[PDB]
Amino acid sequence: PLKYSYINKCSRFLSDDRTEVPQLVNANQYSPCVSIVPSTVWEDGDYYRKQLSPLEGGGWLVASGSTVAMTEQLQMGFGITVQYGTDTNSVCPKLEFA
Amino acid sequence: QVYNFKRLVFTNCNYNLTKLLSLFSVNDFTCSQISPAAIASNCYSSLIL
Amino acid sequence: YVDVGPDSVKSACIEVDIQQTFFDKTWPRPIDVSKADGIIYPQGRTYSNITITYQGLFPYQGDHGDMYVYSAGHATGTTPQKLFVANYSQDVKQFANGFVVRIGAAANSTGTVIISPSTSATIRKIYPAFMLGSSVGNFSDGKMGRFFNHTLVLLPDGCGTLLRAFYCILEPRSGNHCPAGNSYTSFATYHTPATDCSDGNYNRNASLNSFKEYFNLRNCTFMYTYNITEDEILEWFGITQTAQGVHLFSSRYVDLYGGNMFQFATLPVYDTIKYYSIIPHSIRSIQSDRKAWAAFYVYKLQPLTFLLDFSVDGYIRRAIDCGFNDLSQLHCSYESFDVESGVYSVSSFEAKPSGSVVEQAEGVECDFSPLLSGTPPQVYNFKRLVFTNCNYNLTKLLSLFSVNDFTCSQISPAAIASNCYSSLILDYFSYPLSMKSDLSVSSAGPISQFNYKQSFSNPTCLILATVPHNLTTITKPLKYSYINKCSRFLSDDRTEVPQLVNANQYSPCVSIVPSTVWEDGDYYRKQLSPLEGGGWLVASGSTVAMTEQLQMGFGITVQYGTDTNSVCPKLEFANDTKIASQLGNCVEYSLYGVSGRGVFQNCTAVGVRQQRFVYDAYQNLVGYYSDDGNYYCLRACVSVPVSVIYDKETKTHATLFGSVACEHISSTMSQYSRSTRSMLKRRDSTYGPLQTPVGCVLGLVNSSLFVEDCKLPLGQSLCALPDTPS
Repeated sequence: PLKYSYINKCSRFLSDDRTEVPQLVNANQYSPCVSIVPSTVWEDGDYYRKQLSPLEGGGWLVASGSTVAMTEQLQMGFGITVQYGTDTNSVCPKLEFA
Repeated sequence: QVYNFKRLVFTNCNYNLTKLLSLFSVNDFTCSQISPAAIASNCYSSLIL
Repeated sequence: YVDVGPDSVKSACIEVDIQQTFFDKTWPRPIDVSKADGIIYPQGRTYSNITITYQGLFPYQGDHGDMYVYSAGHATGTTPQKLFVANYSQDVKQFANGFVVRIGAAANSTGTVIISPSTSATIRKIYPAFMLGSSVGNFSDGKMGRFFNHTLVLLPDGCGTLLRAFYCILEPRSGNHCPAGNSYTSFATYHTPATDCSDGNYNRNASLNSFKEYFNLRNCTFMYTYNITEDEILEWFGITQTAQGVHLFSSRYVDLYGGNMFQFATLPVYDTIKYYSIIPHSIRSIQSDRKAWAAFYVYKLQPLTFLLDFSVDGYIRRAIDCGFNDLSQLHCSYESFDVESGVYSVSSFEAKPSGSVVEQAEGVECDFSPLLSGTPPQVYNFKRLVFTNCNYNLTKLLSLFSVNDFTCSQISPAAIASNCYSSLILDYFSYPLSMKSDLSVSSAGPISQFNYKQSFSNPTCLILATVPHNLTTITKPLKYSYINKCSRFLSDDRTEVPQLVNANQYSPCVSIVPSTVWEDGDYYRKQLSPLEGGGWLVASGSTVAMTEQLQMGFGITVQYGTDTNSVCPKLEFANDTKIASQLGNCVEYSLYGVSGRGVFQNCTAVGVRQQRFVYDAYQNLVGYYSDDGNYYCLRACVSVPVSVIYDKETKTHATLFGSVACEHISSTMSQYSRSTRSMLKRRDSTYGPLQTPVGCVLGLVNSSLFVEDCKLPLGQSLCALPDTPS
């Protein structure tokens, strides 16, 4: 990546300009704020906004982010989850039945 | 980026995760609610990465 | 990306006319839960003929569904004509944990054409088309239902034997009657039987190509297809979504006759669906060859639990929605479809909510009265009032002057009045309207240069206004004045350094200039001490003639607390219903942070007075002294216990509301204890409440007979009787 980046804020402003609604990410779901945030954060502490649709009652989407310097070797992470079942268990370790 | 995740759903297929382990140096391995050996040996309705 | 094939070459489309008044029909189809209608089979397991409880997503038993009817388009003579369709493209719904549908329920029967219904054509099964996605919005002509980024498309192609699924980005077309064009009305799709579906060559791409005529495919990431065969029998289909992706269900592959749904397929897309719509479609057949189409239904899934009557072949043949009525609740408590006769308790009515009652300290106000008397200061001499922790109404404050300039920076002028802040600060001074061109934080004028400035670190405002003839305590300066120079001569008596006024601060030159400037162009000088580095303070000023009514200017700044915003525009029920007290039913409340739901009443007073909250040994709020000096008592809110009478021989029932008495009992309740009260209306639609010594009942009848043992005795001498033998 040109820089490693992350969103360090995700909330929506209330339409009355006095309060704000936080938006923590839901498990196994993209944060709603991704719709406004750029594929990378151009500068540390950048923030973005989008007006909410009238179907949402108005107010503004808000998000902000931060970056980390690129490194000699790429660094990455993984998340693993599994799902239990009975006759749906077709994912398996390679097997030998000899 | 941390808000852009790629996902792979795995069904109907066979695996050997140690082949994947050879491809990277692991600097952090932690599994919740399951031993790491077991998750490698367990068979599942799905595997998600 | 996926090889969907080429874009149709023409940008042109067939015009879509909305004919929606033709499609109003009343043909409801409530779920027959005892036939297992709409039941999705459990995942991955099967069972014996033993009845078991189960939890999963299912439709409510009482839902009649949403109905949609597909129809032929306009045609005349021997040829096609511009389309006549329903307004279904605008029906966006929020997604709500999936849905199920009925297809072919009206097969092997007759109806009408709908769009030209006088022909009375027979009706046949048709497969539905749908669009799903994470966002919706306006089309460029303001039309409803445009979707964004990638969406699901569920489209049958040609005859009902071919089905396709897509995940792609739609692109609008600029052609006549198409989505980027300004001749667009609404999106629709079509099929043409004249060349489509030949018996030696079914047209596999037919409906997709008519879809392509309104939207270009771009960036497509999935396509799938399925094989179906024709069958006039009714089918069930549906959708769910999980973190493993979207799943598809049908009764067709496994249970053609019983109708139980099974998970036919799954999809790789796990992107959240927030919205749902149905795509309108039409037949392009010749006017005398048109055929009417069968009714189609939609029901939404819910997190319910059910009894399921498995067959020895594992099909669910019967089911009980536990929450649909209290008889169904009784069945779920015994896990069976045949509960023994008896009198049984059922859950109580919750009573009902009522609007809130709140009491808190009032009269905050904000010291703003100094502005109404004496002579206001010259603009360089402006006076400031700081306000924290207090209540205000600036729009009331500003009705004391006619405002000839209401502007602000980094806040709208309306918003600063309604916004709460950690502090509110007001500056005021006399100011002629003739100088108004020079009053801005950005102004080039001498007022911004030397007299008054506001920081750009806080929202600020500037107000010009004049005094009403009824503010006689306000008085005016002999002339309006301002400083038009402020600099210090450098100690070498040739170099000079200007002193522009500091934000939110008096100019240094105010120390030499008189409280008013006696004449235009007056100037003053002050020698400076060696501690100052020497030099001379120098300043000058200018004036404007006094006027019939005083003219004034104001400055406002605010600080928003991160969590310290104690200054707010609180009003004492201005423009409000006045919920200081209600007397009243079960109104929810907040008394200085004490809260709950309950009823207050005007009763005697017990001590100790001024403790406000009266409690019992269990710390229950017994009652309350209000700020009106009256003691009210709090009784919370009574609920209504209910029990039912179940006669297993006749398979009928009746209900006892007991102690509630028939004075609160009515044909319908606004309480409530269960999903429906229609279980009693089965007979109660023709009867009123019956008050008894034990308590009000429904469906009981006054027979005044004498019976030794009715088995279903209600206690006392008030036993009810079952009907006679068949």
